[PDB]
Amino acid sequence: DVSFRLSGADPSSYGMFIKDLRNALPHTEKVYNIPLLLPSVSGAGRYLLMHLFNYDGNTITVAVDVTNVYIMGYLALTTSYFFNEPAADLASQYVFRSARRKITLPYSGNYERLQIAAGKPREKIPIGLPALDTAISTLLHYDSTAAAGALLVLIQTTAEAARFKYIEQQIQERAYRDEVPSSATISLENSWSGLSKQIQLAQGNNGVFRTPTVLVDSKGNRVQITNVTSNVVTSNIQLLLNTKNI
Ligand SMILES: O=c1ccn([C@@H]2O[C@H](CO)[C@@H](O)[C@H]2O)c(=O)[nH]1
Ligand SMILES: *[C@@H]1O[C@H](CO)[C@@H](O)[C@H](O)[C@H]1NC(C)=O
Repeated sequence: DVSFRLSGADPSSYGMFIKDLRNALPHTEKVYNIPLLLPSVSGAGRYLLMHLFNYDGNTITVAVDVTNVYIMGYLALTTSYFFNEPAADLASQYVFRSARRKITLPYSGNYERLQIAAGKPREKIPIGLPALDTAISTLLHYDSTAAAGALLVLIQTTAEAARFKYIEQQIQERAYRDEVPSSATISLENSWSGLSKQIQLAQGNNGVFRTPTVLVDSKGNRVQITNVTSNVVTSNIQLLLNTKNI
């Protein structure tokens, strides 16, 4: 398992949690020195538990699929909550079975569906450590509309930060003050799958992507990533989704 406490949290302790989260995801190889997530894992070993504690020390446990860093559901108090989708239903056979009741959330876990449920795009939702503390608190008591917004914060502050060092740094910059994500952040989130794929197709193609990936950079400009020498590849991305899942 991995753990993070908001009480006394700072950029360093958050860094340590995102490092622990990355190190808990298994891989048998690296592609251009980046961990390649596994094609598949069966049984309960598919799911990592993240224990998150709000500032008052209340806790939820979040279940993460180690092959794609997808949040499947979470346990709050004695009740479990799972996204409305077959992968989460499968997760519910393995994790949080000791819960006294199981609620299926009235949406699947992907950004588009969560934004609909929440009534707003994530361009308009501040993120940071304070927002993460709020999110954890929200998820302690069922409210599906509020939970959708909280899950957008949770996904971005945990999974997406694990995937990209840039997003980890963004959250670190938002340790004591929330701010809406940069367009670069949004872009990286939306391109993880594409980048993961192109980095893998690059091996066998002399480090050149078969199809370029269009990103927004720190300054707000659209740039085209064409090969593995780009900083997105050499410094930023920390985990690759296996092309077997693309
Ligand atoms: O059950 C799900 C489905 C999607 N996602 C997130 O939403 C993104 C797709 O919109 C994925 O990359 C992942 O970060 C989850 O966390 N859980
Ligand atoms: C590869 O990417 C670099 C760095 O972004 C770029 O300047 C260069 O022209 C690209 N080369 C090829 C062969 O795609």
